[PDB]
Amino acid sequence: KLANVVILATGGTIAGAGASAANSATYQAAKLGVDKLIAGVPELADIANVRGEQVMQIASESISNDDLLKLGKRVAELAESKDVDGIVITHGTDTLEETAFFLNLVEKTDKPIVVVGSMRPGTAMSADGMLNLYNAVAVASDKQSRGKGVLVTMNDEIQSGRDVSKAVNIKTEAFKSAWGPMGMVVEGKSYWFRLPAKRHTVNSEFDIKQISSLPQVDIAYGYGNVTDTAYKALAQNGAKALIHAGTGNGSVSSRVVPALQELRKNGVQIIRSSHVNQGGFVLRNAEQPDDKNDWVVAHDLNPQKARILAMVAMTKTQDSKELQRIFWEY
Amino acid sequence: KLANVVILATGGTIAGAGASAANSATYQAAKLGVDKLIAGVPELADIANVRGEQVMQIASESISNDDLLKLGKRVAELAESKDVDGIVITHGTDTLEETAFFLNLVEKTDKPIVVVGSMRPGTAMSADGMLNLYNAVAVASDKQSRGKGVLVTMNDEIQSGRDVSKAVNIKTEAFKSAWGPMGMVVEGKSYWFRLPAKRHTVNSEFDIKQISSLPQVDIAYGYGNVTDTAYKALAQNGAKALIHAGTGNGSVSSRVVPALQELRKNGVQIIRSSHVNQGGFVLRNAEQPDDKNDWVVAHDLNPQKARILAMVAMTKTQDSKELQRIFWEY
Amino acid sequence: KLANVVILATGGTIAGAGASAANSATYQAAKLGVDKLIAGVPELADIANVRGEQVMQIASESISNDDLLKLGKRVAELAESKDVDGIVITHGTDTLEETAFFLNLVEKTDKPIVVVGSMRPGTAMSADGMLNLYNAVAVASDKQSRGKGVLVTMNDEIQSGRDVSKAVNIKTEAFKSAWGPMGMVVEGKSYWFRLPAKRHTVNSEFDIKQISSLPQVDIAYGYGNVTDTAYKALAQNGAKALIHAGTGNGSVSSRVVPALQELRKNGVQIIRSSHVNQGGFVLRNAEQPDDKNDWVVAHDLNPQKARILAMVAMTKTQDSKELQRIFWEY
Amino acid sequence: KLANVVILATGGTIAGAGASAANSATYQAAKLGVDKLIAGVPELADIANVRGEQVMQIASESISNDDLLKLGKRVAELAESKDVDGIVITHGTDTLEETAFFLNLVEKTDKPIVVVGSMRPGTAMSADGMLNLYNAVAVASDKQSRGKGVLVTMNDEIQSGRDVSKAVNIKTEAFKSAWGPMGMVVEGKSYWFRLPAKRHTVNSEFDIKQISSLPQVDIAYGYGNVTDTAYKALAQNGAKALIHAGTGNGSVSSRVVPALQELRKNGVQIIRSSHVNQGGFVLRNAEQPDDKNDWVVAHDLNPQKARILAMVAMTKTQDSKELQRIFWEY
Repeated sequence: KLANVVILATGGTIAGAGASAANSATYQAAKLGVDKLIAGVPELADIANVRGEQVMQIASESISNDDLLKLGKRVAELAESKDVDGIVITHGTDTLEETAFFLNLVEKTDKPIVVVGSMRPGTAMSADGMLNLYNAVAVASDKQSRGKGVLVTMNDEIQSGRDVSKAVNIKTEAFKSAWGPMGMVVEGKSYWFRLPAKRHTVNSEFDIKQISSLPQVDIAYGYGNVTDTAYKALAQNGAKALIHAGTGNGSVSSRVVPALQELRKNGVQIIRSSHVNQGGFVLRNAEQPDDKNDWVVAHDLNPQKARILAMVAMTKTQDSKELQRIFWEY
Repeated sequence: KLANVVILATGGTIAGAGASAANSATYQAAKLGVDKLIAGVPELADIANVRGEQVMQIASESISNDDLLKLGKRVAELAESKDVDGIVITHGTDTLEETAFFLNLVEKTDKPIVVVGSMRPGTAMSADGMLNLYNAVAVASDKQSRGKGVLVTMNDEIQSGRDVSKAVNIKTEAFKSAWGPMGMVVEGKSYWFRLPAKRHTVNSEFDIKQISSLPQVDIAYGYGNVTDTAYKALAQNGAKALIHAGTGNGSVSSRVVPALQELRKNGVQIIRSSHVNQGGFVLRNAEQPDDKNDWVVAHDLNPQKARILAMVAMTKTQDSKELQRIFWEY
Repeated sequence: KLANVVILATGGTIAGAGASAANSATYQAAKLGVDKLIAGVPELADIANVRGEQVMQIASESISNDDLLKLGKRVAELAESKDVDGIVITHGTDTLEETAFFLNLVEKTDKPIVVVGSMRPGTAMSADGMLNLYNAVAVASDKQSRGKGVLVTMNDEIQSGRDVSKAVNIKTEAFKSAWGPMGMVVEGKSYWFRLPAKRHTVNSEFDIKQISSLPQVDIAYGYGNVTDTAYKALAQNGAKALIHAGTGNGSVSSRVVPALQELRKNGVQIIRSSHVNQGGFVLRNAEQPDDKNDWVVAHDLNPQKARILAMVAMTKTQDSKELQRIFWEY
Repeated sequence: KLANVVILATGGTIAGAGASAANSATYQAAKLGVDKLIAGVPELADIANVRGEQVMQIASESISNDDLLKLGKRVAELAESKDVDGIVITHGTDTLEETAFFLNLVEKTDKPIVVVGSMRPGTAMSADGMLNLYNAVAVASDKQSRGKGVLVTMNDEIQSGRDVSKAVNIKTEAFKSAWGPMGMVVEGKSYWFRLPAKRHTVNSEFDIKQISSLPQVDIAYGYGNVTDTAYKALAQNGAKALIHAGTGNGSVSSRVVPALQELRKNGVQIIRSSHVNQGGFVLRNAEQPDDKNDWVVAHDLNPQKARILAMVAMTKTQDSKELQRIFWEY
């Protein structure tokens, strides 16, 4: 008996088209409906009972918080159904890593949730999307996937939705984690080498069923001669937390520290992330006196991931010590 | 006869101190004077005739354009001296990559220029600074380094100052290039495997000797639910170019495109970079219609590198086609 | 109330000495006794109650099966002692990955076992051994290390002894896993990101206490124009299994297949590994008909790791199906 | 207008076929003839005037020295023709890296030579071979390729034939170099970032036009408890040089040193390579006294590359000092 998998389509390159077969990089995203994606991979019927829903049809660089809530809530309804064994979400690659981490935090289900895209449109020579979709459905239909948290199945890899990131442009090996792939998927079969250590899905303190709005969180970049301008402007326009994408170990310019102190006193959470994204993490109290300033370090999380965690966390708490525990457990 | 090498100290972890030998990650930067650094490595006298100058004493996260120009002008004066064969700059790691690329663009000399730092302070157990500085002096004294552009000598590697970046936090292998190390330095000897392809130093059309001050350039991040606020605020407070650190292939939110069109119409250069920094590059006319909008793509350059090239380039031209040529040649 | 950690010294570069501080790569291994190593890191007193035993004093490229067994039996005795909370083994880097996998398979304990070396001798500028040994003792004394299997703590990383390998020559970042580091160790503290998925230590079917001597297993290389000569010679001088370090996916030359069929018919196990060691795995029945020939694939395990597992597996079974199961579970 | 490109087919996965579309890893190699290969990519006619020759039809794991010589001599004949601008060789991936280095050493032409394969057969879902072949023909027709030495064009990359290696099994990003890709190929266009440093093609002292036979060279592996058996057997069966694939920095067991000394006195060249293939190199006189023993180190070259260079080099010299020079220049 085959697993019941639902594919939730959101758009992306995987649903895209280029003018010619040699257009692997210049294309229009989000053109094909979910039923055309499914019919494009007839071998899906060999591995699962598949049906599709069009949740939205967007280029993922323009995704909104409202899109995330709509998708999170539809994933929760499907996961609660006895007729659903696994869920695949087809997604643009640009913000795939943000959606995957979001769902990893707010979906309290051990049913497999797989997020997948492609780096080339389905019209291109050697398009990667067909096999990525096949692999996603294979992983969503595998008992081995239960309880593993949200997964991403590109480039024959099983990556954790927590810490996989789009790290390489153009190439099909775009998605990498500092902590490695957890497995590989080859000819429909899953091979596992690592397990998640961080809190996710069924062991998460967050639940999409209790979230009807997300706090506004924005991101400012650190660099030589940076000023406090972007930090102040983002807060003046409603940011409840600022993710600092610092140089090095979340380092803050002497030009910017005084603004961040004023902003924290005014209730803006200050979360130190970095643009040093291949490995390591940001250490509390090392580059800045986080205890004295009541700031938070983002640990290993890149700025756009730290934004996702901060927004979900701030649905429940504004206690900077609780936010720091969250950044250490998820 | 030994080469004459001048060490220009600017501060950094390499000049830093922690409370104990176990403090490899929690330290105070820019505590030690250049004569103490040099005395810390008595083996330097075996490979070169070294002297030191204290140009500044900063944590590199707080570097300014004024600091870049002071260093750049001092490097120029020493490069013009018949008494100088090579130059080493000791620098904090957080913005080392920005200074190294700046010097690569504006120093019209074939004399070796090496930028070096340490990931651990010199007080730490297994501190990396001593052998990194030894290696920097060895490479700056090597005839094989002439004409290779600015080099970075950490982790026993010879990296190009153009495209090396701080990519891994905490670990001594922090500095990586998408295009690989060009060589290694072991037991004072240099071993080469690749040469630079891009324009630098003697073949650059730019010269520090004509630059009195640099154009203001700022960087805004792209992520889910990003708005145009940072972009507009940075331009309102003097930015002559904005580096867009986009998702994926320099992608721009539909919420942000109209602001960037209006800023370009009002004379602000719009340069599409990305936070996808491990490999690939941003392709002109793929994610956005750069020709229609008169925008520029940053090619493979990460945001902070793209800011440095934009500043130097804009001392010569306001023509977006010329800027694009420069982003494809340097 | 500090953990009791025993350091078992076996030699290596970490116990080595070079002629001068600039000799990071040219040195004599296995010169310093364990008490000098310990006394070289006085900070060890802050984190554990440490004592040293000299098990052997070798360059690890010359390790024998007799040496492995001697170390494995002494590790078992110490693990069984109420007075020992954790075990550190100082080792040459060349075969560290072999010893670490061996102990992971045969030590039926959840007490931390850490194997550590250095890429530079302790006489070198910026020697890595001091912080590597401090980190090893910190990890061996950490409650988070219990039940995680054998760990390798170099370059500030917590690597699984199963699949970490010496992958980079010269540099301190020598040890890598295809499946990523599991964690990091910074300023004595362990930060975890992944858990092991494969069988080890307390959940292993193997136990050093029943092993009197290991079976002879040898390795032969695959390359253009390779012949059957090495395979036949190693079997003629005692090999009970042959690890084939094939090109690609364990591929075998048409000039070698007949010899390996004859060797299997005569009772020699044939295990297909590869020299493609940065990622992926060898797939059963893909490049060769393993079912028809009664051969075994080594999965993701490199040749020298596959040898270790074959030796341990063959103390229990001669059944090629059971050997394949073992290659898929460990 | 268009370049004249000749495709020399040798077999491999790129010419392979599997049972179904989801057979990406289980296929039969070397099934499709060159004229079907070319007809499978109708877009080639947009970028070049292409014609095909079937040079051989083999699984590359079974390649012989006679095969290399036949291919090398055909390439020379086509290079010398005014009607050929560029050459593409379709090849199995298992020994692609060996053929690419061989042609880099012996083809004294500045005309582009590109070697290309695929990791999935052309019958498979999301097969990589079509775009790989398009890119190879694009690179072979590009003026930027002239004088760059032999290139390998997989995974959107331009890799040097010298030091690209099959490093990852299964995945399309299989081919990696320690020293980085030199460029990328995207939508038919070549983007360069590095140049070669080592001797090749027109600056090679070697020429296929003067080579009618290749000395027999074989490879033995180093590991724990290794003996001299494989070394002695390989030399007894005609090896004129032995590539030692050592642990670490080409290290040799104390149980193998005396055999290698006796073999060197008997005229067998001893070349120390390693199975440490992700970075670094084997340093002369470090792990063994190469001057005293008259041995050679393979520098950064992996064992199968070192075999190719030794075979070519020993067409000209058996002076160990000249061979070492060649291992330091090529």
